[PDB]
Parts: sequence; C-alpha cells; structure tokens
Amino acid sequence: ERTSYLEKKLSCKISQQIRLELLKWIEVKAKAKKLQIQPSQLELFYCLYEMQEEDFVQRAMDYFPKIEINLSTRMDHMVSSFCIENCHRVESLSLGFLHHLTSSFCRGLFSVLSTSQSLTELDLSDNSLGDPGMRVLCETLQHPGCNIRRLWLGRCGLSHECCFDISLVLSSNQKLVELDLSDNALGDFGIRL
Amino acid sequence: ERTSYLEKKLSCKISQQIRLELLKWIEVKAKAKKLQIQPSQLELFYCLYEMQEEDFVQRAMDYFPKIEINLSTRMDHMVSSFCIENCHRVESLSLGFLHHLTSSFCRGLFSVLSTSQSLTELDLSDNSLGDPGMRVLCETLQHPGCNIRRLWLGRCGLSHECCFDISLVLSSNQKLVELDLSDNALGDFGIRL
Repeated sequence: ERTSYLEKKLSCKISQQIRLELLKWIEVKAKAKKLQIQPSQLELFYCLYEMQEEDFVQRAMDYFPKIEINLSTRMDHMVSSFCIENCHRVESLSLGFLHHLTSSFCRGLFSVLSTSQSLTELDLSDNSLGDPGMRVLCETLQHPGCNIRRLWLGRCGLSHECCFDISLVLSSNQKLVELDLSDNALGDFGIRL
Repeated sequence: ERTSYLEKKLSCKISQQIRLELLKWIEVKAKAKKLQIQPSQLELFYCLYEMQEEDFVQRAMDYFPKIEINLSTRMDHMVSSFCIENCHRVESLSLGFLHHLTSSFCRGLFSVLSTSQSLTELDLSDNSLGDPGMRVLCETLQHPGCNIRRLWLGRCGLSHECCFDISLVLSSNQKLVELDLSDNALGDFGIRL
C-alpha cells in the first residue's frame, strides 16, 4: 500500500513467498469439489478485489471454469465487476439477486459481460429482474463483440413489454443460438412482438 | 321484381314518373338543413338499398356531401355497406356503434372504405371499438389506394397493444396526414411503439 512507512519496514522475502502461497491457496479452494460453505466464490473475489494487482488476479482467477455469484449489496456489485472485467477464461456465468436492479446500478456490471470475449453462457434465471432491468440488458447485448450464445431467463419477472427489446437484439446480434423464456407472464402480444 | 306476374300488370308510365319523383325527393330530404328526425340518413339508405339499381343509386346518392351513420344490427351493416361501396362523392364519413365489432363483421364494412377513392376523412371517435376491431382496421388501411387522410379516434376503447398495428400503417401508408388518439388509456409503452 502506497503509505510511506507501511512498505519499507516489512520484508519482501516472506511477502513474495506469501504471494505464491496465496496463489496456490486460491487454486486449492477453487479445485475443492466439496461444497465448503465458508470459502465461497464471492468471498474469494473479495480477497481478489483487494489485490488491485492486474497480472496476479489474471493468473489467480484463471482457475475459474464456472462462475456462480449471488449479490446482495451495491459493494457486492463492484467487487464482482472488478473480477469479471479481466476473467479471460470464464465459460459459464450466473448472477444471484436478493435485494440495485435500477439501470443506474446493473449497467456497470452488465457492461462487463458485453466486453468479455470468453463468455458464452449467461444464467439469469430465478431472479426478480424486471422490465427496466431487462431493458438495459438488451442495450448491452447489442454491443458488438458480445460472444454470449445461450441465455436462460426462467422465472424472471419479465412481462409482455420486455419482448420489444428482445426483438431488437435478435434483429441485430447474430450470436444468440439458444434463448429460454420459460415461466414468464407474457401474453399473445409478447409473442406477437 | 323478377316475379312473373308482378311486372306486366302494372304501368311503367307512372313508375318512370315515380322514379324521377323519388329521385327528386331524396335530394329534397338530403338538402333539408333542419334536423328532421324521421327521414334520417340511415332510413334513406334503407330505401336506397332496396333499389338494387346500380345507376340510380349512383346519381341519387351523389347529393351526399357528408355522411353520418349510426349502426345497431348486422343488417344495418350490409345496408350501409351497399351504399358506401358506390358513393363516389363522399368527403367526410363517420360511424356509430351501439351494440358486431368482431373482425368477422366489421371487416366487410371496413373493406369498403379502403376501396373508396373520394373518401378523405374518417370519424370513428366516441365508440367502443376495441383492439381486435382496431387490428382489422389497420389491415384495411394498408390496402393500396386508401385515400383516407385524417382519422379521429377519440374516446375509443383503444389500449397499448393497438399501437403496434398503427405503427405498421404509418410505416407503409404515406396518405395519413392527421392522426388523433386523444382520450385513450395507452401508457408509455404505447408511445414507445
């Protein structure tokens, strides 16, 4: 840390050894098949966000094939945003909302997905993401380079008026191959759009 | 009438004189400025529909600059349909519904308007014409040759889902110059469409 007398009284020999041990530990927890509740993926990202080191988080998070995130607070959005913005090996991604669904908040995190090349699948099912939240999602999907192929939107709070935006991304983006809208209260008008 | 012994026992001399007198009478009632309740425009069309003579109704109804019609029954739709289908001098037209709003009924009358060259104004305001009725109206408006310029749709039972059809006729027909949608319960989504 950039503090004057908090850098040069400590020893780099142990810190460098600590860095490798922490890097090794992240892989150990990431490869832990058992559902250890306390070292959750979100908790690791809290430590990873505290790194503020560009190259270290690049190699440390490269041990994340599948990402499953549940979010509760505004700070939870930025800690996750700093991770996904440089995760170049993510294949499947998901979000969990329990509360920030306004376009002034979810836009920052959703803008990350559109700029992620390795991203292929987005699982937003079983959420209360409303139409205004759905509207900003389609705005990000229209961004060129969005490599998302399959999105699951089951049990979402989507209504008929959301289908207008979804028709736009289909008419623009050619990357979507699989679309799921199961368990939505959209009528015949929604299919018409 | 094509009955055998109902043509050749009566005298054509009086009937020809009657034809001119009836033709004169229609103009007399048509030019009557006072609001004589009993010889209403609909009542005259009942007599005009009973003509079944193509050329006579052409010249007889040419004394109709403004047409104001109120309809109640299915038979009322066909008597009016037979008139408007050959009225080549109509400028302003209107309808009155009090009950046949299903597309299986109003389509026959609405198909007449699209094929009327002289027609310029359509006043459908203050009616309970719903979205399914509005949908078939936009289907007829897309027909080429529809010379309707100004339509008034105030106080109609139109909802948000009707605006999808109206956006189509605008994107296709270039004849509309004035559109009125005052007093409708369409939200921000309706304007969005």
